This record gives sequence, C-alpha cells and structure tokens, in this order.
Amino acid sequence: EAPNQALLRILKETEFKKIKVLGSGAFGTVYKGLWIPEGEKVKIPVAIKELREATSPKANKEILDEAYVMASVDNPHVCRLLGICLTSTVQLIMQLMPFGSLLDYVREHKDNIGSQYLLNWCVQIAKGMNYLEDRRLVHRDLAARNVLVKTPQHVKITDFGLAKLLGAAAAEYHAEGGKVPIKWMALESILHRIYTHQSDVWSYGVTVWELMTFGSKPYDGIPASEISSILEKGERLPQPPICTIDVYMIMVKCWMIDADSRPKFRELIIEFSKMARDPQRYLVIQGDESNFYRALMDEEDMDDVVDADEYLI
Ligand SMILES: CCC(=O)Nc1cccc(-c2c(-c3ccc(N4CCN(C)CC4)cc3)[nH]c3ncnc(OCC(C)C)c23)c1
Repeated sequence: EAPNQALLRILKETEFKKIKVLGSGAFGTVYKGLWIPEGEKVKIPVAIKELREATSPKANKEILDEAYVMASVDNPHVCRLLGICLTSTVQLIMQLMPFGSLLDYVREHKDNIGSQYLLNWCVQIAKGMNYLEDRRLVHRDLAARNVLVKTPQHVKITDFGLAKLLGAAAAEYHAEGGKVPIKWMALESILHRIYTHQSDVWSYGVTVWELMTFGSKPYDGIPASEISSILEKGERLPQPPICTIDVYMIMVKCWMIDADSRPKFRELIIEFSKMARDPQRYLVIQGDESNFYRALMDEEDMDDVVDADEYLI
C-alpha cells in the first residue's frame, strides 16, 4: 500500500507548560496546558496525557501505539497529535478540546441543544470516520465518550487506543481476547472478534442513538453476555422520542447483521447533510431554536495563541 509519510515530532519538556489536571485514571493524568515551540511566536492549547508510572512496559508500548495511529491522520474531524515527549514518563501532546466529551456535553445541556447541532455533529463524525476509512484505519471504539468538543459547532473523534491499521489487501482485522465495549460492537465482533469499517458503522449508529437520547446508556440494566442473543433475535435499541422515522431508519440500517447491507460512512454524510438543511423536519425538540483562551489557560498574554488546526508543518 501507500507509504505512511506522517511525521512524528518529538517535543522538549521545557517548551510546554502544564496548567491543570483535566482528568486522572490508572492509565495516567491528562493535563491541560500551553505548548510554545521555540523560535516560533505561537502558543498552542494542548492536552497532555502523562503515563502514571515509568516502569510499565505494556503501558509504554500502548501509548506509543496510540501516538503511531494518531500521527497517521490529518483531518478536521479527527483530533490531531502534536507530538510526544520521551521523558521518564512518556507524554502525548494533543490538541486541546476545551469542552470535554460529546457524551458529557449532551447530558450537560439537554435543554439548550437544538436539532441543527445534533445533525451537524452526526455529519462531522461521519466525515471523520469516512476519512479513517480512506486511511484504512478501523477505530474499534467509536462512542459518544470518544468524540470530543472543540467548540459546540465542531466535534472530533479521538481515543485511538483500540484502533488498528489494516494491512495491505485486507479488509478485516481479527483481534485477540481483551476488554472491549460490547454494547457498541457489531454482532460479528462480539462472536468472531472480526472488525471492519462496517463494524465501525454499527458503533456509529449506537453513537447517534446516544446523542439522540441526550446521553442515555444503551441497553441499560442488561448484561453484556446477553447482548449477543438479543441481537440474534432481531431486537435493537428503540426509536428515540425526538427522532422522526427518517433518522431512526438510518440507525436501524447501521445494525443490520449483514455488514455489507449497512451504509457506508460516505452515505451517512450525504443522508445527514440533507437533514441538516432542514433540521426541525427530522428532529422534533421542545423549544427548538481571544478572551476565552485567556480564561481557559489562565494566562494574561494570549496574542500569539493558535489552535492546532491552524498550526501545520
Ligand atoms: C476518553 C474519555 C475522556 O473523558 N477522556 C479524557 C480525559 C481527560 C481529558 C480529556 C480531554 C479533554 C477534556 C475532558 C473533560 C473536560 N471537562 C471540562 C469541564 N467539564 C465540567 C467536564 C469536562 C475538558 C477537557 N479535552 C481534551 N482534549 C484533547 N485530548 C483530551 O484527552 C483525550 C484522551 C483520549 C487522552 C482531552 C479527555
């Protein structure tokens, strides 16, 4: 296949500042901060994923695998890797998404989210996924928790810790046994651990169902072991109250057991774009329709602030 000529930039620890902790887990802490590359009069808002311990060999391999696939994508609707820092504890430096996950955002503003935003988000995520399909990359963990909000008008796919690049001439990826989110997975992934771009389309439909229900948990109260028999019986997630049948039909088509009968991300872009032209016809919602970076980054001087989307090499 085509050679992968993505650049991997190694960053000095002294040219980025950590401002605050966005979140923490066993994997490690995600900081929010500024990256000031020397010689350039720019300041990039960044999220900095530090690894908890320096000594874990499996965790260090996994964070570099994440950097490999993240550096291999360059799309407006995919979160971009700025670089890595090879300190005692490895650090990923990513474009800052100020508003957090789309899942947390819709739960936070159920009352203030209109159909224009929901349909635009669906378009943007389909565009990101279709770009990932052109790159022959399977995400394997598409969910509302892994879509971040740069602005309310602009969302990006992230969390490539499970993503796999398809080798030359292959269209399926066979995975070894591991922790995996069953309620977002195509049937063929649950049973045979096969993953394709059409398996991601299944996860796309669940993601859209998450958005359309304003943050509800799919199959709440149902064990993941039973999910396989439920799917084989022909049951699916129910129509969200705001959804016209036009929208719900697209979600249902994403959950066909025959993977080739599901839509392609190319077609999802087209269909949700049509609906984004007249949003209130396809979603029925009650009551429908410079200094910010200083406050965010807590730094008085923001004259040279530049979003990574305007920073290229
Ligand atoms: C994967 C789920 C998740 O929440 N991940 C996460 C954890 C901590 C920070 C961020 C994050 C955030 C972020 C997450 C949460 C918030 N808050 C804002 C305040 N609000 C009350 C709650 C949500 C603000 C920013 N922005 C990012 N940008 C680029 N990469 C990131 O990390 C990406 C992961 C893949 C390294 C992140 C995301």
